[PDB]
Amino acid sequence: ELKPEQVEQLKLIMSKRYDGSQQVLDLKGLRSDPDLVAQNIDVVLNRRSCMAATLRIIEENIPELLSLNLSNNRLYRLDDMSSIVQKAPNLKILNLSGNELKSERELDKIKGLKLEELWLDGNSLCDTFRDQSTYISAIRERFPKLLRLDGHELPPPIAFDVE
Amino acid sequence: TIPYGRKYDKAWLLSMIQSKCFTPIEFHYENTRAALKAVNYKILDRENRRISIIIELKPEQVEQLKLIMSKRYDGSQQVLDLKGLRSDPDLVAQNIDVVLNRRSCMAATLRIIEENIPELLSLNLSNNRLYRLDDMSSIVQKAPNLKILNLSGNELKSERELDKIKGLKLEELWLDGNSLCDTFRDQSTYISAIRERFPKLLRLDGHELPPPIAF
Repeated sequence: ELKPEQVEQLKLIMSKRYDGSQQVLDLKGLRSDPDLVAQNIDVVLNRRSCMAATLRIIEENIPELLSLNLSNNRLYRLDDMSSIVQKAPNLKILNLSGNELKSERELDKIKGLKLEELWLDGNSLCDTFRDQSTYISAIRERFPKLLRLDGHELPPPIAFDVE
Repeated sequence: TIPYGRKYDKAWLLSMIQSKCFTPIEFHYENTRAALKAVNYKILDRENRRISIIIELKPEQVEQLKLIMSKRYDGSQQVLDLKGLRSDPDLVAQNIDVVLNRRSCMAATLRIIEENIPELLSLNLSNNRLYRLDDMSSIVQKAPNLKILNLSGNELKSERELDKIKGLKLEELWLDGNSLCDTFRDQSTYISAIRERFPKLLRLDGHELPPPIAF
């Protein structure tokens, strides 16, 4: 566990990485963060307790959060951040690229998020599909309201039962 | 402690103590030793000796927990009763200690609910010595359709503990029996405090609540 002093430091570093205007929290490669490294604080987000401390700080400080970038954090399983639907209710953009997610099922653990944009490129789960087509389906399955995927805009959801 | 307890088959010992006195406290046998202290010197061996009373989960187990939870589920009303889970007969019998006030266990349970009872409407977690509601903040994610939550008889000291689960669109709630209750002076303040976290609430501790009077 991070001592109170360290949590305050993390709080500070996250605060520096938060863009009130865009309402984006950039937690990319958090481990190798300069300030964190400088003060010898090792935040390993793919470790329960750390994702927890991080999430608590998001819950208690930027509840209105809309965009969260967790790219490049060796995240291999999303269940450790499942309570996020609870903490960042308003979240609508999530960047999970460059992590170590081997399957798209990992996404069932955060299924409650009403994501409009998501990134998964850089995850081995990617070379698990054979065509951008199946891939998009598999993913829209968890987030139907998804508007953009991996940077590319997506065709408005074709509902079969129209009239 | 129960001197010369080993000299006695837990089954008979356990049933006899109860018979005059019921659930384990992480027991173990040391050498010859193994409404309660009221049992001291009350039981008798057939040898005319009186029994003195000096006062992770491996898969197959989860399968068992999942199973007991299964028995506790009433698909008719969609209600999972996990009241006093720790002392569940079967779990006890099978030697499985499920302490819900412990993250890891609250997790395993919440996982089983997520994977097997997505439509769950009512969940009873009373008498589980819970004092930390943050171990189930993911409840909102795992039990999307929860509308009834019974937390009575636990050890929640403050209403703020509820903040960890504000997202649940509860319609009915039970806090009755928590020290947080003797923290309020009047029922009127308590009600309003609770509604802060659950504006759609309709029933609290069994009673119906007046509709909200918006201004």
